[PDB]
Amino acid sequence: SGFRDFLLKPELLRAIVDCGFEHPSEVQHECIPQAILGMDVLCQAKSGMGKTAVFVLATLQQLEPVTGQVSVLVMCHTRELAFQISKEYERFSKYMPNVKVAVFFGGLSIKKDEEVLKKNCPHIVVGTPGRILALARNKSLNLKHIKHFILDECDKMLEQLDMRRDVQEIFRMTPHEKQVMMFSATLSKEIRPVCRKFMQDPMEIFVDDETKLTLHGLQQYYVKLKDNEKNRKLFDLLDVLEFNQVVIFVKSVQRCIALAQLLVEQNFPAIAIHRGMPQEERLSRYQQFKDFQRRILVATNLDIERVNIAFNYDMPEDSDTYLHRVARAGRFGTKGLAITFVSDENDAKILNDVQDRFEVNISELPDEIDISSY
Ligand SMILES: Nc1ncnc2c1ncn2[C@@H]1O[C@H](COP(=O)(O)OP(=O)(O)O)[C@@H](O)[C@H]1O
Ligand SMILES: [Mg+2]
Repeated sequence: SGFRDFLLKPELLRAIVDCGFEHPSEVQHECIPQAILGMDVLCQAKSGMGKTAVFVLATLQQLEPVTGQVSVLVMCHTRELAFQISKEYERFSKYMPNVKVAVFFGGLSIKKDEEVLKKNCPHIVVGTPGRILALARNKSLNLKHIKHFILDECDKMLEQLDMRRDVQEIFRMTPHEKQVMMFSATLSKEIRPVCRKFMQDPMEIFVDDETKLTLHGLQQYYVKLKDNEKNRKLFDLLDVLEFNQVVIFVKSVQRCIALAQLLVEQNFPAIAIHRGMPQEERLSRYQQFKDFQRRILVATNLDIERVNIAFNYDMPEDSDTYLHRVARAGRFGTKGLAITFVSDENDAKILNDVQDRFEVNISELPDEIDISSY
């Protein structure tokens, strides 16, 4: 891996291979060396660019565990986010059993958080601004030993007056000499001042959007149908079209699991991957699809792309999702096939925006006296 040029603890580099990371992203090359040396950093980059990994590895790397002491403080604006970063820490500390983690957010009893803090104080704390605040004031949470204060999606978090006020108070109960890092999708609607408050001459860093996905060199067609007609059409298209591997996109986690099932009952080498499945599992099944073990993939979400045909079993939420689902442009340079299903005017509207945004055309799927293989 290219993470070696980062010289991380071996126990850490191991977790990096199990997570399927082969190479670091631009923001990882851009923000990781400074994060590890203990500098205050302001790493800004468009979503999905690879930011969380940066503070997770960097802290796991500097972290020097002390029983009964919390050394890392991570905050998120939504509990859905904290929960995931908590899992992120878990996945990278896999070979560091001595390192402990815990998340605290509202929606749960504050008495359970205190139970964790008393029975098995963690070294890393993740959570929302208000609950943390409560624990710190309860006195259950002692923040006088924090050495790493990280704010994720600071824009969003700080663009909320009440929460912004909690982040500042928390910040004040923490030591003065410490590493502070912020990560944001935007440069924010004038959030730099609040930022010049937490960081002593921090390093501003900006990584431009990497790889503008394009709909060029892609054959795109639609197939008008009823929802009760889709399965037969899908299956008939799997007997006619030629491929090596295919991805299919379904809305709900349920539809996703019921389709791959049905595909298996008809002897199609299909495996599924939905939004509910935990990461460690998504990579297990993604491996059987990259390994070419299986031929069809039924995803709810979504490198090399040995896939020749991409399906939108049911229309994608909007123009962008379509572009981020279909557009073949990960690594190897080639073409592709995109067939989309439509069952109402809602789907129609979405496909029409696709034709307008990207000035492209999408005709009905054909097959006259020929086929379509070129
Ligand atoms: N170097 C890498 N190689 C492959 N996948 C990566 C790498 N870094 C991160 N990822 C994965 O890609 C996704 C994006 O990272 P994330 O930190 O959530 O992005 P951001 O917070 O910048 O939106 C995650 O699902 C993560 O597991
Ligand atoms: Mg992030």
